[PDB]
This record gives sequence, structure tokens and C-alpha cells, in this order.
Amino acid sequence: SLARQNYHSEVEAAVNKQINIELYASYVYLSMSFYFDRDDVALPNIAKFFKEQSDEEREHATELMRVQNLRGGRVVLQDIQKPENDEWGTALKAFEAALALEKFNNESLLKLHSTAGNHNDAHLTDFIEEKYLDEQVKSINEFARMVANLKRVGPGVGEYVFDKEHFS
Amino acid sequence: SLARQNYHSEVEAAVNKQINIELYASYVYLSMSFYFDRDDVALPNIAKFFKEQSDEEREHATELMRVQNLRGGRVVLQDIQKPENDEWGTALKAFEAALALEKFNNESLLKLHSTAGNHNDAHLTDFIEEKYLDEQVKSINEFARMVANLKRVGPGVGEYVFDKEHFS
Amino acid sequence: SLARQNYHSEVEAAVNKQINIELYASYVYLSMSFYFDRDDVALPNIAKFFKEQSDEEREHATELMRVQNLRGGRVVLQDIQKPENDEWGTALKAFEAALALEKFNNESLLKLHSTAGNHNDAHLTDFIEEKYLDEQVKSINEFARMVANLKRVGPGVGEYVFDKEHFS
Amino acid sequence: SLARQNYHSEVEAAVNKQINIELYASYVYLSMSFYFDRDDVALPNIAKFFKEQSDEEREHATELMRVQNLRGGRVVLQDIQKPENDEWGTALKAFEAALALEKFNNESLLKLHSTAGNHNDAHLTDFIEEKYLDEQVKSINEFARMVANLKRVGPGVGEYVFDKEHFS
Amino acid sequence: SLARQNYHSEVEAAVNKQINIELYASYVYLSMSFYFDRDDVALPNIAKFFKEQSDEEREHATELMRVQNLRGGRVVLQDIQKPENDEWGTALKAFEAALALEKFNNESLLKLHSTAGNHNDAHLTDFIEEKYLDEQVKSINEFARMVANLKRVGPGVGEYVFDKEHFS
Amino acid sequence: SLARQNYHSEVEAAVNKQINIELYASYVYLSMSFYFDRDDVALPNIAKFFKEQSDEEREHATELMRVQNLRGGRVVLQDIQKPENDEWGTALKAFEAALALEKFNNESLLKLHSTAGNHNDAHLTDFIEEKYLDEQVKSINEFARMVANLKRVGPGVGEYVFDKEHFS
Amino acid sequence: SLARQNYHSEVEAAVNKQINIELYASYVYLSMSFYFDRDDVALPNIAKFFKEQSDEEREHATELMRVQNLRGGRVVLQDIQKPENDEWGTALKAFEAALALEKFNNESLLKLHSTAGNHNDAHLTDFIEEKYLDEQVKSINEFARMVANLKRVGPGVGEYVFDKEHFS
Ligand SMILES: [Fe+3]
Ligand SMILES: [Fe+3]
Ligand SMILES: [Fe+3]
Ligand SMILES: [Fe+3]
Ligand SMILES: [Fe+3]
Ligand SMILES: [Fe+3]
Ligand SMILES: [Fe+3]
Repeated sequence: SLARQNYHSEVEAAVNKQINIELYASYVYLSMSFYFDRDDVALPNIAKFFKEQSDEEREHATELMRVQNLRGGRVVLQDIQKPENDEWGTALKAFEAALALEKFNNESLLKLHSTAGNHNDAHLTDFIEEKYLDEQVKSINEFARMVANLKRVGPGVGEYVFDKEHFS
Repeated sequence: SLARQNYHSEVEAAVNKQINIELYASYVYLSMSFYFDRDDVALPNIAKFFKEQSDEEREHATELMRVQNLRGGRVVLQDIQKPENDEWGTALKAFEAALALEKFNNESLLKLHSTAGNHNDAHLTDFIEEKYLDEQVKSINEFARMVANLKRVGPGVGEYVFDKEHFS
Repeated sequence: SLARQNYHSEVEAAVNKQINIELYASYVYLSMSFYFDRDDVALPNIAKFFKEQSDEEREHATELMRVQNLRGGRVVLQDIQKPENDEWGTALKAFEAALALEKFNNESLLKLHSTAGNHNDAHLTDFIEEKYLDEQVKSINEFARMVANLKRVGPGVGEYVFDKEHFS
Repeated sequence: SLARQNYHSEVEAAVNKQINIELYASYVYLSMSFYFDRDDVALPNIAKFFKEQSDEEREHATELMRVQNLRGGRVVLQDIQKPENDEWGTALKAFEAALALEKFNNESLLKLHSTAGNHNDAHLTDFIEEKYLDEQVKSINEFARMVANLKRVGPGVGEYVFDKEHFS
Repeated sequence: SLARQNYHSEVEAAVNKQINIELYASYVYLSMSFYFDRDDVALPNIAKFFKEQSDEEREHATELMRVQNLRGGRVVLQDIQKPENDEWGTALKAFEAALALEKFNNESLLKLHSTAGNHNDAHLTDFIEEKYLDEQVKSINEFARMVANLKRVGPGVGEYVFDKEHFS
Repeated sequence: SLARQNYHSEVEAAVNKQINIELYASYVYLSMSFYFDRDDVALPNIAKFFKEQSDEEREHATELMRVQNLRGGRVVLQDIQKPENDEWGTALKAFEAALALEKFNNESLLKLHSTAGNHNDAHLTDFIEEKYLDEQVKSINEFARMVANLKRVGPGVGEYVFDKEHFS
Repeated sequence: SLARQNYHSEVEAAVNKQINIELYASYVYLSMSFYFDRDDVALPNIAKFFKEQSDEEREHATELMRVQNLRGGRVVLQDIQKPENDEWGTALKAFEAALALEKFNNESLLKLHSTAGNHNDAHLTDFIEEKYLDEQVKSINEFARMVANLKRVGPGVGEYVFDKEHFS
């Protein structure tokens, strides 16, 4: 790359790893979406929410692919591992699994941020802070609040009311 | 003050005391707001309501600071004491505490009104009646009605439904 | 599923296989997009086109996930295999690879259609015909015409002119 | 908190300390506002300006209360100390006191930022930089320029002209 | 300065150095603009682009002059050195020279950023990150992509087509 | 140049000299602008005015670069010398220095005009008359009138009133 | 003429000569236009451009007829000589011929201007400067740039691309 400057080989590799983690998260949320779309689950606002989260994670991945090229690194893709489960249980259990995924995503981003800082990559630490770290804290908070509300409403009519009210 | 007329030193002091009581109430409602904003409480319409009540109490304080100057008294501020609790329990318990605060505010305003009347301050008794006493009766009634409804809906899904319906 | 009717296990499995093939095609086009986005390739209308094709293939996958649920089948996801290449060569070679992918997709869809027909699944043969087979013929034709034009314009200024004119 | 991640108890405590400092600054500016509102001071654009600054400092406090909750910390409020003065002297002396308050606020924010950095809290260092440090530099600069202009215009007609022109 | 706080003399000097580098870059792009405006070169969209880049570099300089004043440093200007060349050769050669200038500007900014960080200047590291480092990475990438396209189109009709298409 | 006609080498050289003088004037006004932007000077309408004057002088330079190319001459740039001062004293002293600069610019333009006339360059004498000599007379008149008004208003409140009123 | 004042017979004659030269140039461009309109040449944007240039030269002639009458001179017309060529070769050859015509027109205008100046005709020297000399310098520059671009693009596809792009 004619452009590459202050962009360490270790940071380039760490960006490729993070691209795969974001695509994995996109795939988990796609699975959760179509689980809540099942004819025997049928919580459509939850299903729609997880499809939107799947789309957001795919955009997290593509913006890292864009910055990889911007800095003169090379995008190297890996297999996207299928999610841990085919079925996600109650709304409460699924949102608990989503919270765990968001915290895993955050640990991964903080590791990437650390690697960038270790190599004095002021451009990429700022990029990760501005475009990833604040959104990730807001997402973890959102999922923690939804878990609190799913515990509050309980199973049955509460789950129905949550689906009808929480996303409108 | 070139303006001061029929404005008793005792009434001036009582207005300064009431300014501090209104600021204290503002601080209690700010505390209640951010308690309902907690990731493990997560009742956002209740949180928003208490922030609006905090703003209203701060306006109660500043309008008394304005009338203090209007009458040629001197504003003398005191420490704003922190609220009695850091945590406010169930929605029902928090609204019961808010009702008790509103009735305390009302007793304080009626005392101020009495002091003004004892000194034949027709301007300030009218000011307190028009701008404070009617609003305070309406606020106490509002909180009593919300306590009745929080008892009616009960804990769990009822608390969620109250948050989603009561403020829209 | 309370809904499932005239929907054979062999057809359900074939729909899950096709979902994976569509997600794979989405991943190939994402790879091609970011290759043409490289600072040493820099053909942005080609890059944008392949991102649009990536989005389209993901929609092909999610519409099969949707019809799986409509028929009372159960979505079962597999790993999304990384593409065969990290780098895709000239515009001509990349569009030739895309054409090969589209013909592979079409063979896969015709196999799924055959399996549906073997089980007298009149709903799913019509669904595949209406929503997949005509779009797939149009996509193969589009790619064949783009290959003809990339051969016509040749390398260098022709590739630049193709990028500037072909997607306007 | 189900959300809390990479958020040290020392940083949580430092955020609570800063919340109190912002509320204190809000109270100082409310005092200055009603001083310039006095019937024997009567500089209404200065009074309005300090009320706006009071409102801004309360927003500084509530945004730190919000980020405390976002990170899964727990808001702990303390008494809001009354300002050092009841009366604030000339416009020049009041704006000099305000400048000193702003520099105190800035030292406090840089201490909080240092504590966050010591614990590798990349989210909170970015939050403080983006939402606090640039605004604080601009506020100190604004107050320094207003002090320069209040020295330039001098007492009497200059103070009147400053009030009429500086906030238009 | 009544405002100056956490602003080291070494950082103040480094900001004055960067102001001169930005003005130098503005002058180089003004030279390149009027070279492409020559009656025997006559590539007017390239000329207009370099005039826009000259204007942008002057804005880079004036925003550093502004932050120098915001922090209570003192602007000290130096001679603006004339560019290395009076004539810039082919479009390809001129865009290669511009890419080298942008990478020089970036190394200079990263040095300024390092100096600020060495003095724990959280305000100025964030200012440089937010307003300089991402724009500088995007500019280097833009110039690298234009060099790739000028190699692709070749001399003669390709240069003409690039001028007519690349800036539209 | 295929275009060059009735364009003497002495006139071409004199245009290059005038381009440098205009860029020098631009740099002086940029210095004066950021001097009035200082936190201890803080006359923002004067600062804005000098920034506009800096922009105008840069346009004077670029229009001479344009006419150099129109006549088939060749732009040759020289170093832009830093201004005589880092600090410009009172508003009155700065405007007196600006007036001296404008009269210097005018003497320089009349010398260029004389050189053009000596070589019977009817095109360039008309160009200098139409685009430079009348605006230069109006600029000198503007600065003389501002000096008269800065003497009238005197130091202190007068300087503040001039800043607030003269550019509105 | 009751109007004639400071208008020498030599200047009147020189204006009649220049009217004929402008009409001649109009006829040359009409010829070039219909040459590019030929069924075996077929460059329609070049054809349209030369028709516009023919119209402009006729306007140059009629404005000199108008000023002849304004000054109380008498218009005396001569034969309009047919152009030097019936056919104008390549686009490059035609634009080189046009450039030579424009420089001839300019020599003629400067000789007219000299004659006017020799008779102290301040009105007519100003008229020629304002309405003829700057337009003529801009026209020569335009033709020189078009010759540079026609050399750049070369014969064949380049000539086609020039016709399609240069006049839109
Ligand atoms: Fe993510
Ligand atoms: Fe109240
Ligand atoms: Fe497909
Ligand atoms: Fe603050
Ligand atoms: Fe720059
Ligand atoms: Fe000038
Ligand atoms: Fe003419």
C-alpha cells in the first residue's frame, strides 16, 4: 500500500480478527431473529429487533473492513462459525445470551484498542473509541435494561406485553 | 433596596428558608429519576417523570428567588442537603416517599403564607396562593392518585404497564 | 409445528442447505466488494455493485429462512465458509468468478426445485419459480453481459471507463 | 450490575465526586444570576447569562449521572455546598470568580480523566475528552475574553454597554 | 494568559511548527493548481481540485491558530517556504508528489500528537485525533486511490478522461 | 506558450513580484486577525474583519496568478516573508499599520501598471485599472476612515463600541 | 455629424477596417462549423461551438458599427473575403487554424488601439480595452487550451471523447 503509515502488522491482524467477531455476532442475531419468527414462538417485535441487531453487527464488520483498507492493511476473511444454539428458549434466556455476546464483543474491542495503543496508533484508538466503544457500552446497557424488564413482566402475558410495548 | 415596602424581615427570612426547601425537593426528585434510570430498575417513563418533577422544583426555587429580589429582600442560599436515601425501592415505595415530600412542601408553604399574613403582606399571600398553593394541592392529588394506581396494578407486569401507560 | 402440511423432511433439509449457499454467495460478494475498495485497486462503482450483490444474496438467504418458518420447518444454520480467494485479480477475472458463482447458485436452486417437485410440494415449486428462478436467470445474464463488456473495453482506460459508466 | 465491565471502583467514586462538583458550579452560577437580578445591581443580560451557565452546569452533572448508570456504577449524591459569597461585587469581580470556578472545574475533570486512564478505561477517557474537556477549554476561553472586555470598558457606562451588547 | 492551564511551552511551540507546515502544504497545492491551469497543461478539474486542497490546508493552519489562542498560547508565524518545484510534470507525477506531502503532513501531526501525550495534554490529543488524524488518513487514502487510477488510465486520452470524470 | 502575444518578459516578472506582495499582505492580515482573537485582546469583529482582509489579499494574488497564465506567462512563486510584528498593539496602531500596508500595496500596483504601460501592454494596464487600482483606492480610504474613527472613540469603552458597531 | 468630437478620420478608417476583420473571422468560423457538420466528419459539439464563435465575431463587428455611429463616424463596408480553406482537416488542425485567426484578430485590435491612443482618443482606447482586448486574450487562451487537449487525446476515440466532453 502507498498509503500505509504507522499501521502495525499486529494491529492489521487484530482488525481482521475483530471483523470475524462482528460477522459472528451478526449471525447469532440472525439466528435469534428467525427463532422468534417461529410459528410456535411468534414474538414478531422481538424477531424484528434481532434482525435490526444482525444488520447493525454486519455494519460493525464492514466499517472495520473499510478502515482496514483506509490504513493500507489487507482484509483477510475467515469462516463465520455458526451460533452455539439452534433454539434460544424464553425471551429472558435469549436476551441474557445477547447480553453475554455484547460483553464478549466489548472485551474483544477493548483488546483491539489495547493492541492499537501499544503500537501508538492514535488514529485507530480514536476510531475504535468514537465508532465502537461508546456504541458497545450503550448496547450492553440496553440489553441489561431489557433483561431487567423481562424478569419484571415474567412469563406468559408479560412476554406478550413486552413484545407489543418495548420496541414502539 | 429603594423598592422595599411592606416587606417584613421575618417574611424575607421565611422566603430564603422556602427557597432551600424547594431546592431540596429538586434534589430528591433528581435522585429518584436516576434510581429509576438504573440498569437493574429500568422504568424510563417513571425516570423521565421524576426528572420533570426535579426541574419543576428548581423552578419553584428560582421563582421565590425572583420574588425575593422583586420585594427588595436579599437572597441568602444555604447548603442543599442530600436526600434521605440513595435507593428508593419499588415504584410504589418511591411514589409514597414523593407524596410525603409534596405534603412536607405544602406544610412549609402554608407556614410561609401564615407568616406573610401575620405581617399584612397582601402581595405575598396572593403570590403564594396563585403560584404555589393551587399547584401544590394538584401535585399532592396527582401523587395520591399514582399511589392508588401502583397499589391497583401490583408488582411485576403491573409496574411495567404503569410505566408504559401512565405518562403518555 | 401446528402449521406444517405437505412439507417433507427432505425439502426442509434442502431449504436449510440453500440458506447456507445464499449466505456463502453473500460472503463472496462482500470479499469482492472490499477487494475493489483497496487503495491499489480503487474501482469504487464496481466495489459498490458487489456490496449491493452481497446485500441481495443475504436477502435471498433470509427469504428462505422466512419460507422455512412459514411452512413449519425449522431453520438450522451451518458455518459460512470463507471464499476461495482473498484477492480477485482484474475486473474481468472477478466478474468471471461472479458469473461462475451465479451459475452454481442456479444449479443449487434447480436441485432444490427438483426435490420440492419430487414431493409434490406445489407451494414451494411456485415460490422458488416466482422469487428465485427468474431473478437468477436475470443475474446470470447481467454477469454474462458485464463479462462481454469487460472483454470489449480491455485493461487500463477501458476498466476505468467501465467503472465510471456501467453502474450509472 | 449485569452491564458493568472494565469499570473500576476508583473511577465510579471519581465520577460521583465530579457530579457533586458540577452541581456546586450550577449553584454558584444561580447565586451570581440572582445577584445581577438585584434591584440595586440590575444588569439583566449578565443575570440571564449566569442563569444559562447554571443550567449548563446542572446538565454537566446529569450527563455524568447518566454515564454512571450506563457503566453500571451507582450514583451516590452528597450535600451541595453553598457558594463562598452571597454578594459578588462588580461585573469584573464576578466574571473573575467565574473564571476561577471554570479552571477549578477543569482541574477536577483532568484529575477524573487521569484516574480513568490509570485504569485503562478507554470508554470513559474518550467520553470525558469528547463531552467535557473541549467544552471546558471553550468556557475558560469565553470567561477570559469577557474579563479582558470588562477591564477594557471599565466601571459605569462601560458596564451598561457590555450588558447591552455582549450577549446579543 | 488568564486561561492557560495544562498547556506546556513544548506543546505551544509544536503547534506553531504545525501551523507553518499546514501553510506550506497550502502553498504547494496553490502551485500545483496554477500548473494544471497553464495554457500548455490545461487540466481544469485537476487545477480546481488542487485549489480546493490549498484552501483546505489554509483551514488546517487557521484552526491550529484558533486552538493556540483557545489554550492561551501565542501564535508565532514563520516564513512560508516556496514549493520544491515550479512545474509538477504529468498528472501521475503531481499526484505522487501530493501523496508524499500528505504523508509528511501526517508524520508531523503524529509527532505533535506524541508531544501533547508526553505532557498529558488530554484536550489537545483529542483535538488532534478528532479534527486532524482521521481527515489526514482519508486524504492519504484519496491520493493513493487517485495515483492507482492515474496509473490505470495511462498518459494521453486516459489523463483527459480522468480530469473529466474523477471530480464530477 | 502558443497564446503569448504583446507580453514582455519585464511585465511577466513584475506580475510574479506582485503575486508575492499580495500573498505577503494576506499573511500580515492573518497575523492581525489572530492577534485580535487573543484571550487578552478579545475584539472579535476586528479579528473577523482582518480574516476577511486576509482572504481578499489571497484572492488578489490568485487573480494575478490567473492573468499570468491567461497571457501565457509562467507563475514563479517565492517565499512568503513573515510579518514585521507578532503583536500589533492597540486597535488604532494595528489599523495604522494596515493603512501603511495598503499604501505599500498601492505603490507596488502603480509600479506594475507603469511597467505594463512602458511596454504598450493595453490589456494588462486595463486589467490592473479595472480589478486592482479602484479597489486599492477604496481600501486605503476605508482604512483612513477607520483610523479617524479609532482616534475619535479613544481607548477603553470607545474601542469596545467600535468593535460592536463598525462592522455591523 | 452634430455629435462628432475628438474623433480623427484615421481612427474612423481603422474602425471600418476592424469591422471587416471581425466579419471575416465570423465567415471563417461559419465555414469551420459546417465542415464539422459534414456527414464524413460528424463532430456536432465542435460544429455547434464554431457556429457560436461565428455568431460572437458577427457581434464583435456590429458593436464596432454601433460605436462608429455613436462617435459620428460613417460605416463603410468592404467585401467579406472567403476563408483560406474549404476543408479544415483534423479537429487539432482546425483549432490550430482558429488560434492563428484569434492572434491575427488580436494584432489587428492592438493596432486599432494604438491608432486611437496616437490621436488621444480616451473614449475609444477605453472602449477597445473594456469590450475587445480582455475578451480577445480569453479567446486566445481558450483556443490554446483546446489545442493542448486535442494533442493530449490524440486522433480517433480521443477526438470523439473531446467532442462529447469539452463543450458540456
Ligand atoms: Fe458489534
Ligand atoms: Fe415545590
Ligand atoms: Fe442468490
Ligand atoms: Fe461544568
Ligand atoms: Fe493539512
Ligand atoms: Fe491587495
Ligand atoms: Fe473578434
